[PDB]
Amino acid sequence: QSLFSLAFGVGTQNRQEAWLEVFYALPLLKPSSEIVAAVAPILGYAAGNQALTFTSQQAYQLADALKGIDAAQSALLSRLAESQKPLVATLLAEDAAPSSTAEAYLKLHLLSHRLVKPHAVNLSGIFPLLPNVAWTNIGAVDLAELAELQLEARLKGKLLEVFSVDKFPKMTDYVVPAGVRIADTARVRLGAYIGEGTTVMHEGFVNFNAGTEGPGMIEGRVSAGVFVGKGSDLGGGCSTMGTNIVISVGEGCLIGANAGIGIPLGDRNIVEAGLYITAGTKVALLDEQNALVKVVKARDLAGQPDLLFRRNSQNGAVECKTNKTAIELNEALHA
Amino acid sequence: HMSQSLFSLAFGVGTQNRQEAWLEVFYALPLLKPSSEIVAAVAPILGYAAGNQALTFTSQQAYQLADALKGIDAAQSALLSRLAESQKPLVATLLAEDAAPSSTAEAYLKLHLLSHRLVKPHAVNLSGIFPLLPNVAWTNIGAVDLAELAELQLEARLKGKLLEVFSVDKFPKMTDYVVPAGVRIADTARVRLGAYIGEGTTVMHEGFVNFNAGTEGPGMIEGRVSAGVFVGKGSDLGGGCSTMGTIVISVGEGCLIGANAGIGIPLGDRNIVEAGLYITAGTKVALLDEQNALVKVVKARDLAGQPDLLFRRNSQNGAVECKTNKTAIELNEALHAH
Amino acid sequence: MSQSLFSLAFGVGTQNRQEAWLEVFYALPLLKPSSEIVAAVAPILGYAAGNQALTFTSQQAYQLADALKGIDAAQSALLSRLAESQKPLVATLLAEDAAPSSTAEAYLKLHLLSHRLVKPHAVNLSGIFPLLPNVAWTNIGAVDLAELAELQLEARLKGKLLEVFSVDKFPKMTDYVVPAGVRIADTARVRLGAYIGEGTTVMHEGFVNFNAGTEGPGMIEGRVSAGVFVGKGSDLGGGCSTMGTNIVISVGEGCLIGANAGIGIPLGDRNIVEAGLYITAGTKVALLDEQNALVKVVKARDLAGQPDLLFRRNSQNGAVECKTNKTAIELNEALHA
Ligand SMILES: CC(C)(COP(=O)(O)OP(=O)(O)OC[C@H]1O[C@@H](n2cnc3c(N)ncnc32)[C@H](O)[C@@H]1OP(=O)(O)O)[C@@H](O)C(=O)NCCC(=O)NCCS
Ligand SMILES: CC(C)(COP(=O)(O)OP(=O)(O)OC[C@H]1O[C@@H](n2cnc3c(N)ncnc32)[C@H](O)[C@@H]1OP(=O)(O)O)[C@@H](O)C(=O)NCCC(=O)NCCS
Ligand SMILES: CC(C)(COP(=O)(O)OP(=O)(O)OC[C@H]1O[C@@H](n2cnc3c(N)ncnc32)[C@H](O)[C@@H]1OP(=O)(O)O)[C@@H](O)C(=O)NCCC(=O)NCCS
Repeated sequence: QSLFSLAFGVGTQNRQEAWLEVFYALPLLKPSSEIVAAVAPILGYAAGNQALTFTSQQAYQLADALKGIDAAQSALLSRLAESQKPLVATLLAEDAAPSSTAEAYLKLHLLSHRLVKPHAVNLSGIFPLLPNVAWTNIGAVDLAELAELQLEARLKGKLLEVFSVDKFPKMTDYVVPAGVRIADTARVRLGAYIGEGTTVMHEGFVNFNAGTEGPGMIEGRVSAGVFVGKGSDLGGGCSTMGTNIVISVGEGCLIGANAGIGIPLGDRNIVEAGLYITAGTKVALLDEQNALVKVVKARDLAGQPDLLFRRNSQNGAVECKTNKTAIELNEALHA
Repeated sequence: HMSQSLFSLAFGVGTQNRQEAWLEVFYALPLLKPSSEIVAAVAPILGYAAGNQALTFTSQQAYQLADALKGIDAAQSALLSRLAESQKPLVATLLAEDAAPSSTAEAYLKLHLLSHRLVKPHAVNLSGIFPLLPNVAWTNIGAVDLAELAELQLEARLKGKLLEVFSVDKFPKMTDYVVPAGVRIADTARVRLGAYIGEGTTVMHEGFVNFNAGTEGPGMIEGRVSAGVFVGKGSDLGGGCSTMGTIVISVGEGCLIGANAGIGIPLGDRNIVEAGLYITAGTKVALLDEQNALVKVVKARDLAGQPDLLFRRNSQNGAVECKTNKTAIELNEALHAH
Repeated sequence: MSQSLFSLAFGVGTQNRQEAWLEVFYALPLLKPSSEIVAAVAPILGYAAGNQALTFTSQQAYQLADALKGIDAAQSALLSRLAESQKPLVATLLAEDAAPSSTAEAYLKLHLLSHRLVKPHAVNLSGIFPLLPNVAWTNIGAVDLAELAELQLEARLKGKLLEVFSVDKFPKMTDYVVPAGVRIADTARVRLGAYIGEGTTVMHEGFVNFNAGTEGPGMIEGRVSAGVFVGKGSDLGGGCSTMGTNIVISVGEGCLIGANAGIGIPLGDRNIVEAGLYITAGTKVALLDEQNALVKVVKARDLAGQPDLLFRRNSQNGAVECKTNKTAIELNEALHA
């Protein structure tokens, strides 16, 4: 049939031939049947979701087969043929729970290349498929081999720098999508979706299966599964709750420095610097005269546009200011 | 008028992309107010007529310049000798005046001046700098143009290596150009070129200092110093505190901004902000005399620049308070005197 | 009378142009090394007594590897590798856990912490700061600050970069050790001397100072200051703060410190601190019984160390409250015991 995706990767394996990591230069969403046909026989692809290793020699064949069908992929395989490191071609018939490390990595590539958006792809059971790895200046290094390599570097007056020890590498070591800034790339995980015109500042962080439509200024934390709409700004040190109700931020929102949200934010919401709006926070909802409409749980204001959340600096009450009348607010609360 | 006495000059080695756009320039020994002797020796070889200039120059010219400066400035001469061997492209940037920058090379020089501490935040004209500072991939092999990156990432992978991309931004990190004396910076990813880190300052891991910002020194920085924010002598910014971006926010001498707190106003000398409190410009504050009685309720904004304030949030009634050691008459004078 | 040592380790390190030690790396540090090891090794090193950082030669390295052949295979193998080294070697033999007296020793004690051979507060780190020189931590390793500018220039001349990722007295831990069963998202944020317990994951916003850390397991996404130890199964939410240092702050077992919150007191077991709340020691808290009636207004300091407390700020009246599943009578007894 029509495949969901395919990509030709170069990766790394440990001493026991386990896959630590795979890099895909040119992943494809819904590749053309012409490409799949030409490639399927050579790789030994029958059906379903497969991570198929292949050889330098098979690389040259595949390069030739795709000459004249897709120039881009052919030139990639031609480079892949000179590779010292092992090769995998992962071909996915369906968008399903991943079954291999190679597939898990491809699906995170699809997100970070912006082929698919957060929540558009199945990442169920990915965690056991992503091995904990030492991310170093020489690449991924298995934790069982690391101490030895660290010693040998020191003997030569050198340093094996270990900049991360984790199941997810940092995105920019695999892709930097167009029209994006990321001040400290240590803080954006492979699998993050950084929309065009987004700038993630130093205090900003974006988990996998999360990100920004773009444009936007991210200076706080976007947790797994959180997606931030168009033109929204997250101030320095702000928090977006993780972990059911998914957290999102709408369009044109402003989340203040050091503040936080545990509810989904509707469009053009503002949260005061320093304010943490928890799902069960009891909020004094105010109409456009700043008169109490009623006290509600923050959870119940989820998705409503044009709210300003603030903590009253004289009586300590968390207040939600609107430009709507009481009868309007009550209507919104019940539909 | 004829050729002047310059604002700055520096000999730099930088990096260009395939279309010869400058990504980046490194100046080892930048000069504030260089002597007329240095300029007179160098100008004819560089072809510097007047004003503010980013003049590319050759290896041969580098030797010529080293010779001309021999016996005028030993340091500069020696640098030019080294520069003459370089593989990378050279630029001499001579600025007659401190004006809005007109080139990437000039932009980079002005950020160096700040980070070498030759000038302080706000003393230098940085207007319109963003469009001169191209977005670049800062990698372990240096600056790399974004259109050239994906290719280079592939080639490293094919050799079993990694092209590490530690930052994608218009500003590189300062310490890849300068580490000024008497300074600690725990995670250097968090101090931009253009930051001024004063002697005896320590920037901890959670600390951050933008361009055109920083510390007099000494001090402990563990929160975020936004662009244009200067922190006096002996002031401490607690872990994860915030200073608001952008009128001008500053911090006086001897302040303590609590962990996870924040300021949207200039804090006068010896102010204290309680851990967890965000003092917003429009925050309504209970100003209290000694004896802790209410003087009026003011906007935090009207307390800007006042010394010896303690800011706190009453833990029993939620009121943001400013405690003072002053009478109602004293406070009246401090807030309203002409 | 020569003793039975607190610690010993063979290190390879880096010196500046004035032969001052910037840094030492210990591959396999020993806690309470056997008398058999100390006896084979001491005459070659010239160890006499006490706490000693003893430099040694490549030839001495071979001798030591030969002496420990058939006593401790691992140490012998290490010494054989050290014999090939281009960098200078030191053997640090510590008779006692005492205030450190050398850069070599200060580094060993932090190694002991990070290998998890000892726990935070179990080791004497008194006066350590003067022993740990401020160093530029680069991609080529430790560099003296007086030599750095020159090396920065030379890299630029070759179109390369001398990356300078930290300028500090403490390097990052993972450049020395990655202990088993641990995840650290951004390793710039865990210092040598951190104790990161098995099953701990330190996310990107997490930070752990020296002489601090986690029993394990747990999720650390906030700041663990020096001298702060966090019990089994406790979660520190994103950007939470743990006050620095005379009450020593600690977090008990099974606690939840919310995102952007903070503690200036020790937290007893199974405590919860609402997201965004900072609880300082002088913070006045409304202590509520299992029926949510006011029992008493107390300073948070006096609730420190009690189990099963939920700290929250009342979103309607601004009062910092502490909720419990105990009666007024049980609570008053705890405040008076
Ligand atoms: C919440 C926020 C948006 C409100 O500011 P605002 O409404 O735009 O501007 P103002 O301060 O003029 O608001 C008007 C009134 O609210 C009052 N006010 C503001 N915050 C208050 C509070 N927490 N409690 C009581 N009154 C408050 C002001 O004093 C003023 O009173 P007035 O009507 O008697 O003049 C702002 O204070 C804030 O927190 N912004 C966050 C920005 C940020 O953190 N990051 C962006 C990138 S740095
Ligand atoms: C704001 C701060 C300075 C107040 O503490 P302080 O003035 O040093 O000393 P205390 O805590 O003893 O204050 C004295 C009184 O005020 C009370 N108090 C303190 N904070 C209060 C609050 N927020 N609401 C009501 N009462 C409070 C104390 O209970 C005590 O009451 P008492 O007069 O009945 O005995 C402090 O709590 C703080 O937040 N410091 C920030 C440090 C930090 O975050 N980082 C530094 C880097 S390690
Ligand atoms: C404080 C906290 C623990 C309370 O949550 P909870 O008790 O488990 O769940 P609930 O929301 O049902 O709380 C129960 C009651 O408290 C109320 N409540 C919660 N916070 C309140 C507040 N600050 N002021 C007043 N009421 C509050 C709820 O409305 C609810 O009221 P009800 O009994 O009238 O229906 C939670 O809000 C919190 O801060 N969690 C921190 C988690 C975090 O930041 N990170 C975890 C790692 S991702």
